[PDB]
Amino acid sequence: KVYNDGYDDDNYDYIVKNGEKWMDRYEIDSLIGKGSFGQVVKAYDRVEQEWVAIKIIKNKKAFLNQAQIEVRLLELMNKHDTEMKYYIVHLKRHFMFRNHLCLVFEMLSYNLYDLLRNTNFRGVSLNLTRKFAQQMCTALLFLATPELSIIHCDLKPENILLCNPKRSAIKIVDFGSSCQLGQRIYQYIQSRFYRSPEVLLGMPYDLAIDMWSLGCILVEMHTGEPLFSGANEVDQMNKIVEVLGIPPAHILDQAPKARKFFEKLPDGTWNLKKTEYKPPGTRKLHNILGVETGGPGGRRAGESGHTVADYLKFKDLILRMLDYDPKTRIQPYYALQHSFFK
Ligand SMILES: COc1ccc2sc(NC(C)=O)nc2c1
Repeated sequence: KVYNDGYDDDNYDYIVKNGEKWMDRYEIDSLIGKGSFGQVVKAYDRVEQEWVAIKIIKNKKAFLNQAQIEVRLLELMNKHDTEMKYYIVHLKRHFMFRNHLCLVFEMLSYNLYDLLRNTNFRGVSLNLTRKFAQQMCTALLFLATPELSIIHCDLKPENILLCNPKRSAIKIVDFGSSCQLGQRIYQYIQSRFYRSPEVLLGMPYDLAIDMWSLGCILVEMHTGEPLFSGANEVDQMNKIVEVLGIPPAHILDQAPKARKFFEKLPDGTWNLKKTEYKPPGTRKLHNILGVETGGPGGRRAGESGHTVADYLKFKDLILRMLDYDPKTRIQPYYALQHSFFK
């Protein structure tokens, strides 16, 4: 009943013991994160004299080979980030400790899902949203550098962490799934709530899919609730449809998974398959955001920066972020030139 000389468990994770000293450098504190890759522990670095976060990868090749890709991309971003300006988490260093690859990241604070849960999923200010929304568009602008051309492939509130708990400066984490621009190798990508139409429809994808995810996330930050909370892909696409309407024909004519959601009638047009949902395009984001009704649930009425003009700019930007066509969907650079930010 032993595995890796008593260091590992049956799940191939490391057994995190509190106060364990590592390599005469790192003092382990407590397990904080957990997932497919392995575990993530909080620890104190003796040399740099600071709190760091050591992402402990599982002791098997599947997870180890995926982690060295995460490293390869983390380091390549840190080469171009230099003066840490573009809101990418800093991979300080990495090493092997008892057959576990460990990635040492700067200690961040609470993620954006933690903020939602602390507001009982009522959301945060449009003004705080703007800050995250700008910082995120800069990060996506950074990832769109031709040399990088990095797609995160998994953006959501829990992969966006604040640097300091008192400040709104953010950092994006987890590039374990990060797709660097290429050919269509993968299909079932992104988390479901934030999964683009081109991914759902089984079409090619590029860096535009992170922009879609950003749109969903930004709306989720202000309302407090996921914009498209589908139980499955068909429900997911239906929830997108009832807000944004039927995807254009020219997109669906190419979509290999179009018949999973839509019918091609003899007419040649596209309509929904049967199954609870309002007609296409009727649950308008204007009504969801509460533009003319004092914000989400009328809770922002009277607050500064939450006027109809402020809500119109925010709504307009989100609609561009949620463009069905990935080619006309707003790019990071143009998104930052939007009124909402000025
Ligand atoms: C909570 O502090 C951190 C800092 C960097 C990373 S990187 C990482 N990896 C994940 C969340 O999959 N988690 C953290 C957590």
